[PDB]
Amino acid sequence: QYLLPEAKAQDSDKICVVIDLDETLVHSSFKPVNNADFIIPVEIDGVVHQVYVLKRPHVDEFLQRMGELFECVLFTASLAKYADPVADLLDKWGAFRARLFRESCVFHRGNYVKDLSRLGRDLRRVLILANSPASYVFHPDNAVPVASWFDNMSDTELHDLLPFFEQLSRVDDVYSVLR
Ligand SMILES: [Mg+2]
Repeated sequence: QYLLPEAKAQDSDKICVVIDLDETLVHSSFKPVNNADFIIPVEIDGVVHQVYVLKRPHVDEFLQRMGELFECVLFTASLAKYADPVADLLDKWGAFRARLFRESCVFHRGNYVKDLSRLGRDLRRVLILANSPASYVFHPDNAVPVASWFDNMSDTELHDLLPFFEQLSRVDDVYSVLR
């Protein structure tokens, strides 16, 4: 059985975008951060440690617009206990139609790979937004690369990518643009 259910009626017409979390939409740390966007208590082996979460600039406008344009899916190599709470707080618009975590990845040569063929979507209408090439080794032609983000508060990358996504939201085959 495939990773995603059948697309709901308002989604099946649209391109699927699988979206990366860490260093794509946010940067998270165990090391304390003073003006954090949010903080998640996470249990590692019976001990609760605080995860300090920074929101990449323009992420609200990015997720709002992407949820209109696409069937958005969160696909992260991190674990649900960290990533769910993060998504709950990040996703104000119901942009993420589904969530996928580390167990859904494939560990290949030391790296967690998002394997798009397991999705249940026609690959001509699947895109992946990620910050490290290794997460899409199997599907480089489906990828929209993004720089790894940590704390650069004048980064504009998510905002600057939107017109490109406007374009892709409308094509029939994504390989026609990502040749
Ligand atoms: Mg990442």
